[PDB]
Amino acid sequence: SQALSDDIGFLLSRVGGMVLGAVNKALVPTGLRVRSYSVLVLACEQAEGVNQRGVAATMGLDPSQIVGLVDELEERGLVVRTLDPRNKLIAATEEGRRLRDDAKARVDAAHGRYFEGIPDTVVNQMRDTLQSIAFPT
Amino acid sequence: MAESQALSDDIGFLLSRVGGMVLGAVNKALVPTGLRVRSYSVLVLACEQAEGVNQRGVAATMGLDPSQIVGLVDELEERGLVVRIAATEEGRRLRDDAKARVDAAHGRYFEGIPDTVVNQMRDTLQSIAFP
Ligand SMILES: [Mg+2]
Repeated sequence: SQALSDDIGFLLSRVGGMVLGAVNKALVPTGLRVRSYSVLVLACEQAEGVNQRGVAATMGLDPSQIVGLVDELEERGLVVRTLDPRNKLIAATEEGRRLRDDAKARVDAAHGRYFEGIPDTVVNQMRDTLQSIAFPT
Repeated sequence: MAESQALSDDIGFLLSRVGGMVLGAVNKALVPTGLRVRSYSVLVLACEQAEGVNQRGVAATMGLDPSQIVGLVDELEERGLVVRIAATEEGRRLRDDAKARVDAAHGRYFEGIPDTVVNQMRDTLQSIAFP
């Protein structure tokens, strides 16, 4: 194919932009954005919290960026910086967990606008293929 | 993937993460070509129709604005890749070259994933991007 609309990179970037735009708009009341929300989600995954290097790896962020994101979340008392008995941990507070729960509802609703109508198995397969790329290991 | 709480299942996150990785790779691949993903895109749109392509339709299909298009087509016309918006013999030769490079880049990410699976993802992305 010679058409632009068949360019898989073009399509990923176009659809990604649309979805993230809708998610950022939906997130407004939470004070969060896709990036800060993502960090909160990572921090909420385990009770002990997430390792800062783990966040970097997962999200492709520089240390300085992560620091900034975490600073923002900590200022709002959604996250606290903890130590691992020498790994730097970011643990969600109860409030952070409540906000994460609220935000997820909004994010899911936003995804729904674009994915409802597509068979779950088809969406699921897309998720799986993207996973094999975003998390090769 | 259903009621999952993992970021690794968040489809929006995955799209942007993979999209960003591919875009980065494709830009590197286009370096020798002198194009970027955005200029390349405009060249592609021009080569689509054997003769011609509008301007205001580009902003819509790229999700950008006329200003950026002007600059983009100017970059191309300045090299004689397009004539103000049709491609030149040259453009068409560069477009085919760039294509091989873009395809090689995509391959680094998608090789190993069965073609039917990748082809299907293209289909579903298309349905979303262009209903
Ligand atoms: Mg999976």
